[PDB]
Amino acid sequence: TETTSFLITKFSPDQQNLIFQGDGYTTKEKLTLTKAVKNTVGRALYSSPIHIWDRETGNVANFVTSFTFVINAPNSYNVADGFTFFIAPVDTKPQTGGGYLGVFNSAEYDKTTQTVAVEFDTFYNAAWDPSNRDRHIGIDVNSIKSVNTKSWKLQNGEEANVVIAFNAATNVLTVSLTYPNTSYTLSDVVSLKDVVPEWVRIGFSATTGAEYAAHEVLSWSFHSELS
Amino acid sequence: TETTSFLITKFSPDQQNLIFQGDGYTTKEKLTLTKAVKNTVGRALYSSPIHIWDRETGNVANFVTSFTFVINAPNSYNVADGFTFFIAPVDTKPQTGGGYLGVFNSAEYDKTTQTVAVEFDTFYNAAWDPSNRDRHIGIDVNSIKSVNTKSWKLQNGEEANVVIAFNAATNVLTVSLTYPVTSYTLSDVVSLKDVVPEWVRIGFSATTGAEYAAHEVLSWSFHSELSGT
Ligand SMILES: OC[C@H]1O[C@H](Oc2c[nH]c3ccc(Br)c(Cl)c23)[C@@H](O)[C@@H](O)[C@@H]1O
Ligand SMILES: OC[C@H]1O[C@H](Oc2c[nH]c3ccc(Br)c(Cl)c23)[C@@H](O)[C@@H](O)[C@@H]1O
Ligand SMILES: [Ca+2]
Ligand SMILES: [Ca+2]
Ligand SMILES: [Mn+2]
Ligand SMILES: [Mn+2]
Repeated sequence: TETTSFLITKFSPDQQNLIFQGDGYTTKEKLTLTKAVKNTVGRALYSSPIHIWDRETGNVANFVTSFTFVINAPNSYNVADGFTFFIAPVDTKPQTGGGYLGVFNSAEYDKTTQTVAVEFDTFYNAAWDPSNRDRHIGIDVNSIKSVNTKSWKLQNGEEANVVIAFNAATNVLTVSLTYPNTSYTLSDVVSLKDVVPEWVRIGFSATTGAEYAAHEVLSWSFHSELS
Repeated sequence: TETTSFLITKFSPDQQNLIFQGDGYTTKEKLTLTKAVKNTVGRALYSSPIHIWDRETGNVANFVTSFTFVINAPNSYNVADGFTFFIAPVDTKPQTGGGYLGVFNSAEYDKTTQTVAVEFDTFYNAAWDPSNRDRHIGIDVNSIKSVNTKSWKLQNGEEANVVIAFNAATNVLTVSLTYPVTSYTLSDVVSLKDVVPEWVRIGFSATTGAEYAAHEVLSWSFHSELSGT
């Protein structure tokens, strides 16, 4: 058995178990991935590599992460681009900004990205986003074009409680988002061992483009178990 | 409802609803995929594209195929490489030979291959095959390294009756082989709609490598039903 777990109830100014990229930084109880400014990207990774699957045994990890995030849009109707929770190679680095959310580079499947992300997408990108043009939760596998999405009403400035669980027996990745004032779930079968390397880093990403909003994380826990 | 169905109880020398690739051809009322010769490949596809899933609806077809095959190994202990029933893009062509069975090119997941195969694998390839080194039935998804396998004792020269069924309610692919030891069954979830295009061709592949055997099919039926709701 190999397990990794952590809990951050409130971020500190020197959150040394996080790796920051782009504009990500911790400040005043919060993890800020971006401020409400154009054309930016912020990411933060958990410091330790996580052992998500093993090939000798072929086993995959069960894991769960929960976190509370806030999107603060100065202009409530012009919100972009969103935020994600992601699983990527250990040396992951920010990818394209804007509608690509800092985690992918194309709406086509790219095996070299080796990334699974759960996106909370505030801006309709016509080339790939769901044609109903709603903001949406999505599950992304090596592409910005989600393999499954669920429409989602953003509550500007409200705390969103997210739980993301992966069941290694069924390859099922479940997402839930809850506001204090409304609940959304979304699941899909994800063959993690075919997507991400055996070791990964996990983290958050958020971006802005021509439209913008602040993206913040208030707390984060994670637990994986690999038999 | 969109359905594709066909039955061939015995192959004819001019089987025009099959597309042949490599060494495949029909003779003496059988489909021959390879003769007992080294380093070859032979495939046969049903002619018509088959509508296996639909994006607008998200629906996946239920389907069942059943066929009888024979492996005739001149050398009973040195058998290779095996045979498959496969689902692939409409323009599918033979892929790597030998232990790759003419359907895959790697033991790592390859999205672009877009192929599901059910393998009847007679030769232990150390780089990916089950480490007990048994001959084995396998379910292969974009890789020659099966997502799931079941040890299978080959009966040389004997007719093997195969049924492959896909339950679209559960995305469960089930394989059964029966020799009329005597029966083997293997199941796994296959997310077809993530792997193959909406339109597919189905067919058989067989290969030999440094070791060899004849791989033959004696009959084939298929039926898929894709719901429109
Ligand atoms: O922030 C939302 C969007 O901003 C940009 O797209 C544009 C939306 N309106 C525009 C107007 C002009 C120009 Br130039 C651009 Cl790139 C855009 C791009 O960065 C997109 O990737 C992003 O989704
Ligand atoms: O037909 C069975 C096998 O034949 C070849 O592997 C070998 C089996 N015995 C050998 C002996 C020598 C050499 Br060189 C090779 Cl490549 C082989 C290769 O073509 C394998 O891919 C295949 O599974
Ligand atoms: Ca978007
Ligand atoms: Ca083999
Ligand atoms: Mn999206
Ligand atoms: Mn095999």
